[PDB]
Amino acid sequence: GPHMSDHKFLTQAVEEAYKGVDCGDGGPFGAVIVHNNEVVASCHNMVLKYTDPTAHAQVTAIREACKKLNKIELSECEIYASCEPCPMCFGAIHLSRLKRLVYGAKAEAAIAIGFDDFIADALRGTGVYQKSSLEIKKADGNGAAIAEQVFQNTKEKFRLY
Amino acid sequence: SDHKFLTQAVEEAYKGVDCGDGGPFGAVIVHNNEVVASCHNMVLKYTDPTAHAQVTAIREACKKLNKIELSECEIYASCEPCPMCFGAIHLSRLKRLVYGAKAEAAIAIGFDDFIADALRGTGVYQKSSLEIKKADGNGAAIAEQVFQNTKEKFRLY
Ligand SMILES: Nc1nc2c(ncn2[C@@H]2O[C@H](CO)[C@@H](O)[C@H]2O)c(=O)[nH]1
Ligand SMILES: Nc1nc2c(ncn2[C@@H]2O[C@H](CO)[C@@H](O)[C@H]2O)c(=O)[nH]1
Ligand SMILES: [Zn+2]
Ligand SMILES: [Zn+2]
Repeated sequence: GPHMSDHKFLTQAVEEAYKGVDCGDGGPFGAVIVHNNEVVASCHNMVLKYTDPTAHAQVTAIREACKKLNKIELSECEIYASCEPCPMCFGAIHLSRLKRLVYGAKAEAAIAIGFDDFIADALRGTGVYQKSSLEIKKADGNGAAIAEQVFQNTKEKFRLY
Repeated sequence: SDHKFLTQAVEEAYKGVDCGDGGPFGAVIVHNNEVVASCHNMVLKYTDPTAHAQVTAIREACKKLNKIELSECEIYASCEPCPMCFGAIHLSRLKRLVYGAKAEAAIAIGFDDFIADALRGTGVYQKSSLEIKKADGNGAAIAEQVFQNTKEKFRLY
């Protein structure tokens, strides 16, 4: 059920992170968008491949899912992010109308290997103007440990962008 | 020079509304008074809810200059950038933002109450360093007028 599906899709997002950093497409971040347990898009960060600083894993997955589904609203879909989404990605998640976000690692795990200290107030509940009502789940247990370890494991395979 | 490029971003907003590409928003990225990108919202054309004017402009500028950072460049936005767009402006390292209309002008004709704390100075976890100018006088009047003039010329998203 939900738990098994959640763990499977977060694991897919983590594997995308490893795949993308391995082939030089971008940093170690993956995202999977699912429609009633059917995968619509499975993507990783493409900033280096695309020369596009907006091509984070989550944005790339939204772009792909919307193109595939022929609609700009992903209201029947959920997104699994290997790492907590940044302010841009969390904004994109809002604009796409995704109904639920599950993420694996806290942003601090990426910041620990040198990524920008760039965290979404609306995800953490700390804004004045931007407020979220999106359903948000932070992974726990085995899936969370596997997600957090990505950054220490991939430190030397890529250069920070 | 600020009025010229703000006015070009507003012209883009009108053109994109007129051809059905997206909503009434445009953005212009410049390097030392040379236009590097001139775009409008492409959400409807591209079937892409991330294709706001500012994101589109960033993608096109990064392609034109063949690099992922625009630290020598400034962005002119016909309307206050949203949390997504202002985050993209942060990631692209643009050094200055000039924007025409406050978000309230767009909210007034039906867009989401969807405002970037970091732009307004109320971020906790997100703190901006880039220089931000809200237009005044004629530039503000032109930019606010977009929303009254385009009111029912496009589909909301
Ligand atoms: N979750 C995620 N974070 C990214 C990505 N690319 C860069 N980062 C950075 O990693 C940190 C944690 O999200 C922030 O500085 C992000 O901007 C991406 O594709 N996905
Ligand atoms: N500045 C700007 N706002 C947009 C655009 N598309 C939709 N909006 C919405 O307009 C409001 C003010 O930025 C927010 O709800 C935005 O999400 C765009 O392309 N540019
Ligand atoms: Zn991001
Ligand atoms: Zn925007």
